Amino acid sequence: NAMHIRDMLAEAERTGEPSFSFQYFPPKTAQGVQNLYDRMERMYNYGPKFIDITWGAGGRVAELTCEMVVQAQAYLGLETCMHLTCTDMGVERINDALRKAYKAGCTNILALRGDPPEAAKDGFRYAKDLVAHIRKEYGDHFDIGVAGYPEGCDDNKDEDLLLDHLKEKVDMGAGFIVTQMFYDVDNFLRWVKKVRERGISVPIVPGIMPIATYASFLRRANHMKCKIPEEWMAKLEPVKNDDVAVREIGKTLVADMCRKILDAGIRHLHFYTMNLAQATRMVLEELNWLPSPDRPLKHALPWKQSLGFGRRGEDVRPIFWRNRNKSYVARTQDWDEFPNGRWGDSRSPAFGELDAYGVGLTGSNEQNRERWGEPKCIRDIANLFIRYMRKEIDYLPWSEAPVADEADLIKDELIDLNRRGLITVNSQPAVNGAKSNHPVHGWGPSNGYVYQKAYLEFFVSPELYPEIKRRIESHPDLTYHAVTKSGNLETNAQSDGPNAVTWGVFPGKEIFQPTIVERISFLAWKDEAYHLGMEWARCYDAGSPSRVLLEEMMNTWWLVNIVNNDFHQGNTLFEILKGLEVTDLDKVPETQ
Amino acid sequence: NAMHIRDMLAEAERTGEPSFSFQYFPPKTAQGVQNLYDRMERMYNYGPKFIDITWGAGGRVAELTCEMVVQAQAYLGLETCMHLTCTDMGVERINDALRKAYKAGCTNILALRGDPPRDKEKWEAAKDGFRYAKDLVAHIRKEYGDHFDIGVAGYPEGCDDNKDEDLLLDHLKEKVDMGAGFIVTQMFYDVDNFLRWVKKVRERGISVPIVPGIMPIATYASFLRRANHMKCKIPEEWMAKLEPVKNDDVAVREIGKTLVADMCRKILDAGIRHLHFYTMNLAQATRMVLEELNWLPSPDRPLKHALPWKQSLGFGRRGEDVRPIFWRNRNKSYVARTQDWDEFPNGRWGDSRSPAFGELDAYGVGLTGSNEQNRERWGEPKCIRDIANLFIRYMRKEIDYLPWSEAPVADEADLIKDELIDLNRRGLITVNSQPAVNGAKSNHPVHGWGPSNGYVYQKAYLEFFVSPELYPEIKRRIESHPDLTYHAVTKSGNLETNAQSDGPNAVTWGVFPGKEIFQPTIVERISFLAWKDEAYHLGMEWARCYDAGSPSRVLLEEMMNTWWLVNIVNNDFHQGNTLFEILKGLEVTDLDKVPETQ
Amino acid sequence: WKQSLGFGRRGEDVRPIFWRNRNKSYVARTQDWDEFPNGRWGDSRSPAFGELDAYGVGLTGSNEQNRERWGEPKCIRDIANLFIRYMRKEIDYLPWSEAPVADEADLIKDELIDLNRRGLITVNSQPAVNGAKSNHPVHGWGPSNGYVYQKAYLEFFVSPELYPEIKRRIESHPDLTYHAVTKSGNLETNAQSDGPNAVTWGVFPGKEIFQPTIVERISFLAWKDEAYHLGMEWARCYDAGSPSRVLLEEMMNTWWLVNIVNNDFHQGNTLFEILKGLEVTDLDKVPET
Amino acid sequence: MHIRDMLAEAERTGEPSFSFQYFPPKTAQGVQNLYDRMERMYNYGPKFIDITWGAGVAELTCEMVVQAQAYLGLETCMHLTCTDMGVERINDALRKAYKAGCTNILKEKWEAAKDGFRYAKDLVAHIRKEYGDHFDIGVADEDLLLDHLKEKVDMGAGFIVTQMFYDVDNFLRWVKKVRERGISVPIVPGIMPIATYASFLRRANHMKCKIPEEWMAKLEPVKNDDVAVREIGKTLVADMCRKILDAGIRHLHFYTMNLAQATRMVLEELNWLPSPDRPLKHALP
Ligand SMILES: Cc1cc2nc3c(=O)[nH]c(=O)nc-3n(C[C@H](O)[C@H](O)[C@H](O)COP(=O)(O)OP(=O)(O)OC[C@H]3O[C@@H](n4cnc5c(N)ncnc54)[C@H](O)[C@@H]3O)c2cc1C
Ligand SMILES: Cc1cc2nc3c(=O)[nH]c(=O)nc-3n(C[C@H](O)[C@H](O)[C@H](O)COP(=O)(O)OP(=O)(O)OC[C@H]3O[C@@H](n4cnc5c(N)ncnc54)[C@H](O)[C@@H]3O)c2cc1C
Ligand SMILES: Cc1cc2nc3c(=O)[nH]c(=O)nc-3n(C[C@H](O)[C@H](O)[C@H](O)COP(=O)(O)OP(=O)(O)OC[C@H]3O[C@@H](n4cnc5c(N)ncnc54)[C@H](O)[C@@H]3O)c2cc1C
Repeated sequence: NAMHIRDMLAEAERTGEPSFSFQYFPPKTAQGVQNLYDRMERMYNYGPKFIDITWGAGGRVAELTCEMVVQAQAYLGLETCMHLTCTDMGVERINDALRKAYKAGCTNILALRGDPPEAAKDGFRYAKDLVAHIRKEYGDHFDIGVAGYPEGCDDNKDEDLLLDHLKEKVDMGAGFIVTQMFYDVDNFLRWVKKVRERGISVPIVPGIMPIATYASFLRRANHMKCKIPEEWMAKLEPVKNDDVAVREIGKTLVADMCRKILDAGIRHLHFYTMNLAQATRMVLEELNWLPSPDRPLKHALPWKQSLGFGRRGEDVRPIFWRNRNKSYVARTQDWDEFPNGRWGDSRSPAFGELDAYGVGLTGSNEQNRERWGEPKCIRDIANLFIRYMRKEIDYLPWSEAPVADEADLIKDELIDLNRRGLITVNSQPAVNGAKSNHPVHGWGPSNGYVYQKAYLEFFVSPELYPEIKRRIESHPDLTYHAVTKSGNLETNAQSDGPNAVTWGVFPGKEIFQPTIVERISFLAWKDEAYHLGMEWARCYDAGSPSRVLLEEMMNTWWLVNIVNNDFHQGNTLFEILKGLEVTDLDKVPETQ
Repeated sequence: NAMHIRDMLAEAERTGEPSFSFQYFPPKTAQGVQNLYDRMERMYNYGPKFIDITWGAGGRVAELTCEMVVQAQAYLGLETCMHLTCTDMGVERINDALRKAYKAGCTNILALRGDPPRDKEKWEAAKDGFRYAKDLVAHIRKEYGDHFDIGVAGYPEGCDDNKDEDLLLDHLKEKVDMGAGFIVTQMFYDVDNFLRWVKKVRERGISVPIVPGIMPIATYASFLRRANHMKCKIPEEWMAKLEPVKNDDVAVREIGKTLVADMCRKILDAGIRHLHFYTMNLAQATRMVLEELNWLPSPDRPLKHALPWKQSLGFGRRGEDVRPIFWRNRNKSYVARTQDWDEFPNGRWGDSRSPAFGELDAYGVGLTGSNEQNRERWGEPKCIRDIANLFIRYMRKEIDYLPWSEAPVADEADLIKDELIDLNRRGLITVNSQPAVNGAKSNHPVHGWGPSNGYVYQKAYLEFFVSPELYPEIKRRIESHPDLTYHAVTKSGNLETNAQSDGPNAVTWGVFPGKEIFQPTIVERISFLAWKDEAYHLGMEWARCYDAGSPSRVLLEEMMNTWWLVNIVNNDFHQGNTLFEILKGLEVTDLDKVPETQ
Repeated sequence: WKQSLGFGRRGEDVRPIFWRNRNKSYVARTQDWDEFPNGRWGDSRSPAFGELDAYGVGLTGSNEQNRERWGEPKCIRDIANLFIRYMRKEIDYLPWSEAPVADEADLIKDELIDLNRRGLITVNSQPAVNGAKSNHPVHGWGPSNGYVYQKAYLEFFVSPELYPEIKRRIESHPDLTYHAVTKSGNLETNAQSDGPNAVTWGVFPGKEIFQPTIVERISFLAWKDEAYHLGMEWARCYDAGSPSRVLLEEMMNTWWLVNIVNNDFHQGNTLFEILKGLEVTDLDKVPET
Repeated sequence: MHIRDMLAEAERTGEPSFSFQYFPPKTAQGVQNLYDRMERMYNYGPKFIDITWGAGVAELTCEMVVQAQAYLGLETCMHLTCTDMGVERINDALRKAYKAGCTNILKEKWEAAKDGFRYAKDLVAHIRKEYGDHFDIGVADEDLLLDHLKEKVDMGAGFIVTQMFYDVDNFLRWVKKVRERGISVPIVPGIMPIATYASFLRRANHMKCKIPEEWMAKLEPVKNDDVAVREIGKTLVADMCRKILDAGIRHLHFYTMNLAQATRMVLEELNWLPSPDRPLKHALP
């Protein structure tokens, strides 16, 4: 997708595909901020083209907004459009705001004059002045959008002069117009022609606000002075108290409005989420715009691609942060060059420090003990992993998210490894040329073919480790690396250099190879992997059976990764480990 | 592949595989030099690990040797070991010789004291030169560090002047201790003596790999003459077996095949795994022994290739592992054209890459041999059908050269042989192609390349000249298949294509253990535009073989000026033949038409 | 080495070479051991060395004093100089030695100086000995009328730029075994086993073979962390952001630590010879702040 | 030390790896002669030896294993059948071999001896269950046979030892057909060298071996002279061995028949016997 919203809107108008965006606002509680980041990350899977973040007048609002943009671009991987006003705004403040968004990796701004908390600190008078300011300062780095008013401005009710000012703001170098919320559709599509009539050619983006409650609906609508159709009123009237009935009615009311906007050729829909998923989600489902099995969400790469500052070109990573994306981003953030096309032999990557980068466990200890309980022996840990694999619990220390569907192939093999005490932290099955549109294995351009080498990574008792090493060396197709917290590194590798474990053949294109395995990267990963297990131990009280068990485990157990270079036969790897078991699975440590 | 001979010898001793080398010498005629370059290039296909080039006294000899090393490393793609003596050699002379070998891409030297000149009985050291070869080994080591792996001479039957076994092995210890990686021995015919000597070397704490000097038998005269000159012990059983057919050198060669090979078998049994053959600039004597050892490549043990094309070992081309498909059959040409490149492409071609590609004339990417000879090969075509015939003959191995190929018809072609023959008989004159491969084991006798226990893949490729009359219909048909991408071009300049970008399209790639994806062969626009000019130029140089105003000359010049050159990639590698099928039924008009001069 | 008389150590008679010059340290780290090694180290032995940060023994005296001793190094050549000064008995302490320069070093003094002046900063070593009388003033130890032997050992920091060339050279000698490691974690070696390699041993009359000094992987991994920590504690003597501080912290984070055993004890200096010609780049470079 | 590992390292290095099969003699004299012959053949340097198991003989076999492991210093593989064998007989046999220091095991009708086993697959599984992985276990209508071979192997056998053959082409074909069926374990060919013309033909015909007409034709003229037959059958058998070895199969198991010379001559013909030049290696003084 093109970084500039004007290009996205244009190709949306061309293909006719489902194209939509989500507007969010900065909450006051830092808690509400975390909830919003979680909600953002869930709504990500609906598949928006971009998101907006609104800009309030106050000082901490200005800072929070800038922090939120960074979060969204770098970690959540969401193309953001930061709003920016001239309300209480010195030019120093504006240049700061813009520099922050710049360094986030942002390429989209919405240029506003701004509602009051309108000349402030001798800033800019009109939004046209700020559009021209951005254009002069950053050239064509930021694509600029501007506000529009199909039902008139609240104070300003001369439609002809308004469209003249719109022409001004656009002519300063805006790429697109985003409108206020409306509920009179005929009025809107009329307005659109009147905009074009004035020689304003840019893409229009309607402001859609879906219905969540009868109260919030009517209150916000009346506050903005929206024309609500009597047919809408009459349909919502009988179940007005019941907001479940109102939400399932206003699903279809809003969606009908959207269908007529869409019919008219206007292809992008911008949803005012109000930091709420469900109201928007129900309308997107009503439009069958939400992804299905039948029309799944497309993935550029086998992993969640960042849109951070120097990360537009990043298209190769180690497998080891397959399940800790945000972490990899945090650790590699200070890289001046990201890897592209291949990892290469010369690359000596300097990964980030664990603590220094906030690469830790999620939530409170009290909560994590609630999730994971109090393990007294190795069998309890095994059980917990089996529960994760069966989707019964949703988080483990070594995974940002719940169990994959890619795992649901080899689910029972991994369960068997865990029940034997081979605690599996990471894996992928072998794939031998699945079509690039496979619902599970698919990634990258259409009409490709994707491939994977089988990978398996697990903790094992130092007693058992010798037997495992022996067995692995007795297989020619297997390569491993084994390491202890202590330092010791064993391997049967032929080289330092990276081994490709996921690759794709596409038409007209050089071979894509997004996932590798490599020694230095594994040494970076091992420290994280032991640290996570240690932070888990620190959830428990100092002398605990849980605490002593985990600390012991981490200090004394090996971490083994294994690649099966045979991608014709993948399960080879699970078979060669069958029958091995860790010695005293039920043993509780006495604390002496 | 190991660049240092010491490493090659070591891994040979480890795997146990067939490992052998060829020694050649600089000839006096520049003709003999050309013959030798041709012979070298043929013997290349036997698959040596390296070759040697000897170093005489004489100014011409010293320069020719250095030029021959460049040729061997850069163009013939043969890892060379240059000999270097202290005979008539100032230090300035030595530093020059070494710098030349350096810039060739050479990484192997044989450090010798050297036989005296043809003027001289006695060996006198040339002023500001070295006394012993130990001094030169240490010199190379000091100058170039560990860039050059150094080998030294050894004498299992004693030196010609020196018959004190004990002190000779002491000076061998000296030469080795100065930093030699391996020992190459003089020719011998007493094997028991050799394997005894080997233990006496090891006894003295000389651990380096030993490489026996094998000189196979070509004539009864040369055998006895060289052997007696060097004072070799020849077994009376060898003498007695060669005695009856001494005049008949055919019978002597088929006898001395098995005599020498039996000696080799006992050397090999003993654990010594590398054999260094003194070819005397002759293939057959060595070849017969290699066949006797079934060390020559077969279906059973096919020839290993690093990449789907002949890899250069030129200066700085060690890292070169991606090329356009278009010089699949003109390796030397691509080397010539790209020689002045600062960076060679590596791992991927990449999107921004804007390559230069040389100039045709001024680099010698032209016709091989005389016009008189090329007319002998190709005859005198009067119409387009005669050209078709010639291509079909090449495809059936009946003739060995066509303008657009350095070499005879490939085995990779022998899959799709009758498809290409059919295209030619219809007037679609095919210059270049490859079949589709969907994951053949990297040891495939036909498709195999690169490391062992890989899987290789290819997209089907087809490249041909077509009459401008027919071209429209071809274009139409190609566009009517979605998996096909093409580029079509005229000598005039005009370029048509259905490509979705400028960027390179991968057409050969390999998955190997412990390694990133190899992708050695691509297709790309700028490269194709470089190629088309060569391709038309070659057909025009063909025309220039004939007299001005010829039916042949006019025909070919016409053809080149007016015909399209079409390449086609089938992005489906599951089904390759789609592209041969799409073209079935089309034929060029006036195949038998002679262009009249009255 | 200096024998302990601690609680269960009267019978302790084998140690790794690595704490040859940090006795008190080894005692601190091994203090919680149930069984001290005796007669041989053995292959089964999995030694659990003590945690540095947990405390033990580190750098001696005040920072103010240590800066007085060692000065303020701005580049790698200044460090080289300081090591050469120690070797010539001019200064009495370096981070990696409890004491001043040994006499055993004063045999191979010029060889080690030459390594330091090339940027191969030598933290520990011993010369090869081929059957010196057990009463030798330098090499002697243990009972009278014995014969003592040593394999040559050499241990040094090297720039990661140069390390490749060193590895190449070492592998090109069959008698040499090495272990190389980074602060990062990475471990390279050409060893054929985990198990201990004997580097000092003695034949005595009426006695079994004495073998007090070994080299072994797990022990080396314990040692490397101490070795980098000592260089880091040295850096911490200087102010945060110092040229001295940045130099040393950089060095420790990015340089390799290589140990090498020459299993030929007939020819000892071969180890110092095979590293001739190597030199670290930018010896005089100051890291800019 | 487990034969499967030895066979694997042999297949890796490619070095000389070979074993000697002996049988229990009836006379205690023949036993002493055999112990002496074993001790001489020791110096040839086998990797292991086998001792066959008759109905009985059972007692003698167990005594012989102890002798071979403890005193002669020869790594032994004791054969064990289900012929006339209750489970108590089997457990006894196994306990004896255990205590020896051994770590390697291999009427009109065959009627399974009551409360014992029907098939060898049942005994492989029995050993595996009883003694875990202490003993490495070896095992002996082509389609159904290779199915049962898959069964015996899948019960936890580490290697296969074959019957004697004289058709080499057939063998190397068979090997691929075994691997075709997903039976990956190391194969060990049964080599029986020639000592007399009579014993050669008699045993070969009894086992129904295909003998090549070229072998027949070469031995025909000197059939009476067993000195000439032994120097011929040295090179006949050794040529067969060379082709097996070339094919990557690296261990050769010789049926000595309690006789040194027949085997010895073949080992010399292969220069697999030790020399001054390549002496027999000693672990300790
Ligand atoms: C999608 C969207 C998002 C919004 N987000 C925010 C937000 O994050 N924060 C916030 O505070 N507000 C926000 N608003 C509200 C908006 O910023 C205010 O309503 C704003 O003052 C309207 O002006 P404008 O931004 O359209 O720019 P302008 O059109 O430049 O505003 C100037 C006003 O003065 C009048 N005018 C008089 N003379 C002129 C002249 N010469 N040229 C131009 N106009 C003239 C116009 O009629 C107009 O009413 C948003 C509105 C929309 C539609
Ligand atoms: C494979 C091969 C290729 C060759 N190619 C060429 C070639 O291309 N051109 C060419 O000119 N020569 C070549 N030679 C060598 C040449 O023909 C002579 O044999 C050479 O003069 C002597 O061998 P060297 O170079 O190894 O001498 P060195 O070992 O350096 O010195 C030779 C002299 O040192 C003497 N010596 C022996 N022991 C001692 C001692 N302890 N102290 C001092 N001196 C001692 C020898 O007796 C002899 O007189 C080649 C040899 C081989 C084996
Ligand atoms: C290397 C070797 C060693 C020998 N060692 C001995 C020895 O120590 N003692 C001895 O007395 N003789 C031995 N012999 C000869 C022979 O084994 C015995 O005479 C006797 O016949 C024992 O069983 P078996 O030969 O049938 O073999 P086995 O292979 O043990 O036969 C049983 C196996 O064959 C298969 N099988 C056979 N019939 C069936 C069926 N109906 N249904 C299913 N599976 C079936 C099963 O897999 C079963 O496990 C040996 C022969 C060789 C080649």
